[PDB]
Amino acid sequence: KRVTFKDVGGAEEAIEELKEVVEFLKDPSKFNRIGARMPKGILLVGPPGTGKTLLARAVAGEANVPFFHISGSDFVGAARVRDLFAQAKAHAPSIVFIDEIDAVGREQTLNQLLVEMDGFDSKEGIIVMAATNRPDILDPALLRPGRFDKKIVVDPPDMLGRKKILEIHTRNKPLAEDVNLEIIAKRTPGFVGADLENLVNEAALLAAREGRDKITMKDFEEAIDRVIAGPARKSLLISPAEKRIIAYHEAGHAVVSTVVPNGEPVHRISIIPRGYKALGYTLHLPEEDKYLVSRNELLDKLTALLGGRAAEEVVFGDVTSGAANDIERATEIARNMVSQLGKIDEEVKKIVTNSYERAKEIIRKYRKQLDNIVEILLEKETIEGDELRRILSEEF
Amino acid sequence: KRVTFKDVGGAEEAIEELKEVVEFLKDPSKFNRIGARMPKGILLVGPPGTGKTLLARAVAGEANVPFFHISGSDFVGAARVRDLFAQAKAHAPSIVFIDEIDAVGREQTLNQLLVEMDGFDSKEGIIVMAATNRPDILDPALLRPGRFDKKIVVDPPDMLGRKKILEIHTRNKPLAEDVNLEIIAKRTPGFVGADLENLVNEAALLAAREGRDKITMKDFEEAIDRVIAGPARKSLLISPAEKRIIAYHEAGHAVVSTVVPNGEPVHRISIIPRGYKALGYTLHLPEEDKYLVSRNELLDKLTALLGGRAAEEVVFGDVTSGAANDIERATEIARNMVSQLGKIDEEVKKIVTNSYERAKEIIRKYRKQLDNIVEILLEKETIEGDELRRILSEEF
Ligand SMILES: Nc1ncnc2c1ncn2[C@@H]1O[C@H](COP(=O)(O)OP(=O)(O)OP(=O)(O)O)[C@@H](O)[C@H]1O
Ligand SMILES: Nc1ncnc2c1ncn2[C@@H]1O[C@H](COP(=O)(O)OP(=O)(O)OP(=O)(O)O)[C@@H](O)[C@H]1O
Ligand SMILES: [Mg+2]
Ligand SMILES: [Mg+2]
Ligand SMILES: [Zn+2]
Ligand SMILES: [Zn+2]
Repeated sequence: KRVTFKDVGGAEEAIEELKEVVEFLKDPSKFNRIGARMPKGILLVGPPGTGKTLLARAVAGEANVPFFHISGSDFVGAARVRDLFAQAKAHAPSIVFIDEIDAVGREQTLNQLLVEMDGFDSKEGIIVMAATNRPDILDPALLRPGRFDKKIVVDPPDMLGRKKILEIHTRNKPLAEDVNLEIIAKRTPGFVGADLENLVNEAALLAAREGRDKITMKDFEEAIDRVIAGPARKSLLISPAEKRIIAYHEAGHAVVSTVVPNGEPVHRISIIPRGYKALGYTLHLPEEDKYLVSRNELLDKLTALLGGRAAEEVVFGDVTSGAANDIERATEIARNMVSQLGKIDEEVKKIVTNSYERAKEIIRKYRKQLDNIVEILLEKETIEGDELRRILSEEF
Repeated sequence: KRVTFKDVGGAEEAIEELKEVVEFLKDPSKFNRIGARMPKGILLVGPPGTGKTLLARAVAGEANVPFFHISGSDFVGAARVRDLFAQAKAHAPSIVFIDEIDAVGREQTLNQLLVEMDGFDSKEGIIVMAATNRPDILDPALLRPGRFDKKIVVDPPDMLGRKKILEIHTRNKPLAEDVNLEIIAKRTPGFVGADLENLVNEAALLAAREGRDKITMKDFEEAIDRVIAGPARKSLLISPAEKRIIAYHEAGHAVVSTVVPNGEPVHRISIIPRGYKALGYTLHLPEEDKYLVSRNELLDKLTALLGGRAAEEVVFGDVTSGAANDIERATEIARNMVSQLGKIDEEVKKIVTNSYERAKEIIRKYRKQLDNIVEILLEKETIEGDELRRILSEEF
């Protein structure tokens, strides 16, 4: 089946980057006449079920061009790669898609792919795309310049994104007048596009088992309970008890960074992760992103990175998986500070311990402001620039 | 012979799930007009003699449709599979049944089955069913989406279920006025539907050997002794001595989980296993079922899982087969906690040992409450929601 950008919801930022590829594929001549050089390969990274293959298919749908694809789980391998690239050259504008590239990047198959990437002319209108959910185990040879040197991140949907996906999959189904798609969206935090599609099918089965010809609000609410438990369960959602712990963790980062003189501005607070760092990806990039290395700005960065872990210990006396990654990142930052700013393992241990104590004292103070932010975050699920600026000014 | 749902006892939950299949088979048009998608295959799992084939036959009995079946123990194989599916297509609504699928899922026969599953149209009213008692040795290719993606569990009967099965097989037999079917049910813990059917035949043989024309209560009691011992024995039952050990094991889980702050609520206690986890099945599912991973809730889960093993050691100084599986599951949970929460084998060993000591101290205390629950469990064999809530409130 053919799909376009109208079948995708909650991927505005990813779709923005992919518009240039469609323009290049529709008319390569406009890029060549001014010496604009397009990348040879593009990589999509994200959690399973977020719609990476759907975006690749929609890109080919928007620009009416052929679509040659292969899957890395099916891996004779060297000969299959040769056939795919030969077919794409016979048709001037085309797309080559490689799904699950982590399962193949056995040594002979990878070598053939490297030879093919260097052997085709980009000015003919040929692009190569790939997708994976384990970007940190890829062979470093694939990420060198001239081969797969562009990355795009696909994120889980938020409240507004979930409601848009539900409308897409119910546009050809009869619904009653008591169905409220916004209430259903508010009750499925943590779901992805694949879980929402399966939920709609379960609600239709409950109505057909009784011979009715319309889906009611009661069918949707009973479907949620059936997909999260039992011998055949498909989805996981965030319970009210787990939501309080997550709200305190996120609010701890914002409070500490707003107090330290060298802290960075805060633009958004949410219950759902958005950034690639928030998803646990390093992307083969250095941790340091500043031209100058100074002691004062490095200590403030360490203290703000431990704010989420300090809030859990002071309010609950617990520790989660997210707080364990924060302490691991801080330990490697303190290791580079000793060698650049002037027995070694004992010095690194002292730097981390001092910063942790500093963050805890800041949490004990201002404890009234931390509680106020959590209450608002538990009823809206997200606060962003303009509304967040006013809130942060009333407090502090 | 034709059978319906009136010939099945003690399978209410399984029968509830199968009602939708009958409705689909009776009129597929009502499902297609609202875009409801039915599964292609259904799998039945349970211990031998629990009535998996009887349910498959009753499903075809309830909805007057053909019934094409084959057995996996009889396995030319590829040609036999082709014939079965071709026959089912010539008749619009039909059922395809594959018994003992574990004996066939040699490589050519399995490949043909995969091709057939993808080649038929579900909207015509065709469903495929299978059964097995070794679900953990099936080929992973059979459980992928679009082929055998729904599972139903069949459980051994309880006291009330055993009495219903006895009435079904004595409805065409002359009985005396001193026969009490409820007393017979109380004296056969551990029997399945196949054992109860054979018991009724033995009682009739004892009456015919004396020329009588009615079965008495004495015939039933002598039949029990004949089927559990001798050169030709058929059944196994739980003796009074083995019942005390099992009662203490089950009560240990409930006492520990009621004390830990993060423990889960207890809804039912019984001598007969009910869940798929209690039957020793993993079903190819991940052990973790929570969105958030925290240290406090993981330690409480480990302690409550070792409560049954702690009660056996403190009261009897023994260990059973069930307690050996609990320690194996706990070891794999502690292995994922080290990698996610921050020489490795030595750390895993310490986590399990600390939790075991915690459970034993809880058992030593509250030992008076543990004894009280065992006495009630030895005279009713099962306690459930409303009656259990009151009992747990009087204690503790
Ligand atoms: N944003 C979305 N809008 C609408 N449907 C979506 C969206 N994201 C996912 N889906 C649904 O998810 C289904 C499966 O998604 P897709 O095949 O793209 O998975 P994926 O992200 O590649 O997963 P994996 O990592 O497991 O391969 C698609 O059929 C589509 O119906
Ligand atoms: N719930 C029940 N009610 C009545 N009879 C039952 C029940 N369960 C089993 N039986 C009796 O058990 C006999 C054998 O059961 P069945 O053929 O369904 O075995 P099964 O569960 O498929 O066993 P296996 O795993 O050994 O193949 C049936 O003839 C039926 O008389
Ligand atoms: Mg995919
Ligand atoms: Mg059988
Ligand atoms: Zn954090
Ligand atoms: Zn146990």
